[PDB]
This record gives sequence, C-alpha cells and structure tokens, in this order.
Amino acid sequence: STGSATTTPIDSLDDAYITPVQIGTPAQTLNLDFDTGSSDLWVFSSETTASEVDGQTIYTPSKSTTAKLLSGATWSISYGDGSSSSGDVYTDTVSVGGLTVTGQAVESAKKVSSSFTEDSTIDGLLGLAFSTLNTVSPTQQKTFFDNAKASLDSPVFTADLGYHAPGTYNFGFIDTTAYTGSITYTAVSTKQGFWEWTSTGYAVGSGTFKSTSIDGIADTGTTLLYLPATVVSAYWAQVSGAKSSSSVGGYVFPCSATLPSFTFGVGSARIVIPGDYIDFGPISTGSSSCFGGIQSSAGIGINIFGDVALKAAFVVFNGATTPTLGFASK
Repeated sequence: STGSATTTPIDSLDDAYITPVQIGTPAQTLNLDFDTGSSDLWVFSSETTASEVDGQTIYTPSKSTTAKLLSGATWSISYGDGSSSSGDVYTDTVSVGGLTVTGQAVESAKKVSSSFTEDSTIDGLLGLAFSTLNTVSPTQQKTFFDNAKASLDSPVFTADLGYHAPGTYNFGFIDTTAYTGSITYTAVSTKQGFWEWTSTGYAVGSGTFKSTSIDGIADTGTTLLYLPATVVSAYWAQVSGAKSSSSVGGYVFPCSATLPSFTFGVGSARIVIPGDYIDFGPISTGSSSCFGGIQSSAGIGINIFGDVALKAAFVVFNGATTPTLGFASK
C-alpha cells in the first residue's frame, strides 16, 4: 500500500503545515500537524475542555462506529516550545492520503495549553518520530507510520514541504519526479527517539564550506533551524544590521537587508537554503525589525533541522530495520 497527502502552510510565514486526516466511521476529517519530532497522534475532541476550544474541528468518538475506548489509557505531553496537552485514548480507523490503519491510537485531548487553543488552524498533531517517545500509559502506543509499515510497499515516508506553498507527505514510496539529482542517505541514531543525524558542515552564502559535525534532529514540527551559537553567529555576521535581541528572543535584522543563503552538509552532498527562506517577517505588525529563521540551539539541548531547513529538500524518512535519512535538492 501507499498514501499521498498534500500538506499546506497554516499562514503566510510557513509557521507550520497541516495535512487532512480521516478519523473514524463515517470519516471525520481533521487537519493535523505532522510532527517528525514527536510520537503521539492527538486531537481536539468532544472531550476537550470547552473553554480551551476556539475554532478547531473536533473528533467525536461517540459518532464513530469503529471507535473503541482504550480502557485505562492516558497520555500527557509537553513540547519544546512549552506547550502541552493531555487526555485519554481511543482506537479508531485513521487514513492519510488513501492509506488506512485500523486500530490506531487516537489520543483525545481533555486539556490543551493556550498555544494550541489560540491556533484555530491546527486540530491536533500526528507524530512521526519513533514510537519509543509515545506518551500513552500504561501501554505505549505505536505511531501511524509504525502501524502502517508492514503494509507499505517500502517502509518509508517522505516530506516535501513547500516554501510559501503546499507540499506533500508520501507513505510507502519515493516519488522520483519530486527531486533533482540523487538522494544522499545518512545514518540515524534512534537512541533519543528522534530522527537524529549528523550534518557534515555548513557554508554561509558564497563562503567556503566549513567541515564540522553537527548532530541534530529532522523535525517537521519545528518552524525554524536551530544550530550551535558559533554557526548562527557566523551566519548573522553576514547580514547588515543583524543582532541578537534578548527582548525579542533571538536574532533580528532590518527588513531592508539581503539575507545570504545557508548551506548544510549531508555526507558529501549539500542542501542550500535560499536567503528568502530565513525571513520570518516583522517581529510585530508594522515593525522594521524582522525575525530570523536561523536561531541558536543553546539551551535547547539539541540542534533542530526544522521546516526552514527541511523545506529546502526532499527528505526521506527510511524506517527500515536500520533507519536512515535521505536528502535531495529539489
């Protein structure tokens, strides 16, 4: 089997992407944030505290003939941005782009933090990291991808995120028309439950490539590119007027400045992030200070190749017995 679904930016900055997902019988379609940095499929639901729901589409398990309470199961998750949610669990039929999993754990939110309530465009998350990070207790549950894997033509999914445009998540096959050149594969460590890999270095603009190992995670659920302070400083030093602002919470730059590209290494291959991808617009409406798309990972504890980086590539998440990551230009 295979599946193919279009993913669409939630706003003009590509802050996140939503992908339609069919849950239950008859289908209830919710727009979920596919997140390769976490491993829970959770939804706004008929059980979510009413004051915490503001415009989202909800899953109502009582209206699904295939929903079954996963008796005794609870879940509770906190994300790197300080957001959180928690609740109980149903199993139900879940389909993504024509690919169907029966008996998928659908984690129904009883509570969500303010960041989720305030984002009317995101109806939940669909985790695509390794199932060892799943928060369901007492019985940890498998991700959609893990459940689908055995039925897939090939045990892979791909992320092809657009810059200010829709893209595609495919399951079970690699679309050879979706990228240019070849796919370079690189080793993954699953020790922390993430798609964790080591970039071979970086370049700023037309500068010379610096060979240096940068361990990080491929995370579709993080907007920006978070790298060591040394790397980030080297980048912003090439932007006229750029500075790190403690009041704003990162590097900002005058909207009049031109941004250089940023290249990252995948083995001997190179992915070029165009300068425009690094512009996240005014810090506040009408401001001449623009927020940068490359920021320091210092104090996160891990480097994160988020959407800024991933959307510059066609990315293969290879879930074979020995998992790997592939990157191609496009």
